[PDB]
Amino acid sequence: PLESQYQVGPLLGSGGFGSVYSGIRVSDNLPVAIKHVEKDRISDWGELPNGTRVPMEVVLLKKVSSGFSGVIRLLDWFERPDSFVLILERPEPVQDLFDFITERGALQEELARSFFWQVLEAVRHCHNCGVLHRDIKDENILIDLNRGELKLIDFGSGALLKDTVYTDFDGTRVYSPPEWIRYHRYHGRSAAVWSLGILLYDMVCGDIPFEHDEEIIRGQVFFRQRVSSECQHLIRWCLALRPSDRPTFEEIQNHPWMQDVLLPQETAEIHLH
Ligand SMILES: CC(C)Oc1cccc(/C=C2\SC(=O)NC2=O)c1N1CCC[C@@H](N)C1
Repeated sequence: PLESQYQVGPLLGSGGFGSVYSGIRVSDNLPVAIKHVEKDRISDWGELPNGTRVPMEVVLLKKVSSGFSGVIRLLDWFERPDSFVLILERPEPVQDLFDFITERGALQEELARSFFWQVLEAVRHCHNCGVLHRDIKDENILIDLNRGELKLIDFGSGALLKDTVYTDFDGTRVYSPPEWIRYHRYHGRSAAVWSLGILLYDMVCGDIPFEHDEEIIRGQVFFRQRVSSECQHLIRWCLALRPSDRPTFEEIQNHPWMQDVLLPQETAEIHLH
């Protein structure tokens, strides 16, 4: 069963997402993460191509599953009487972006550009697979320290991507857009761009731009750190109050600040050495 196949290690973290343990797949010693999600805390349920009733998180993970290293890979899953157990990949050595920024402070723009570009490629992969993450933030990004490769994780607040309005949200409030705060309505892509603006500001300033609902609604962006004019322009564009004024993923990737990105290996050599 699950217990024989995996050697359970220390608790890595717990919160809204459930409880996550470090682990090792007994067969080939592969490092894994073991995520426990309780059934009574699962609001969104879905169906696999075979028809089994599983949490939406499992449906979304299977849709994004591929060799592309920018998004976490679900290795296996198990149903228990009161919970679901997810076996996910675990890079080693690794650090999440929240811990990285906490430890190092505001990131050099060259590093932020490499990290932000990789997040953009990971989000485009989710969207191409028909998945909306809905919780893009530093805590949901892993840094593979040896490779300089980032991984988007935690599809627990996600949904199938649609072109109609979303009226439900259970991601991070401080990353949520002003249309959600004011109207309890948002469209997938433009809400994702807002959260990307919050994330980019967080990378280059070392903290998020808004704390309160009033601040999000006003959308006045103040730079507390020295940030280049092109980077400030890109951030302010992603953080446009009107969702239709926000750039598309293509416009973000074609922005002058996004040019000449380092390769992940060059990023590891210069900044993660
Ligand atoms: C030890 C490294 C830094 O952390 C991890 C490595 C591999 C997986 C996970 C977690 C995953 S994967 C997924 O889809 N959902 C998850 O909850 C993980 N987390 C531990 C709890 C805190 C979190 N921010 C990072």
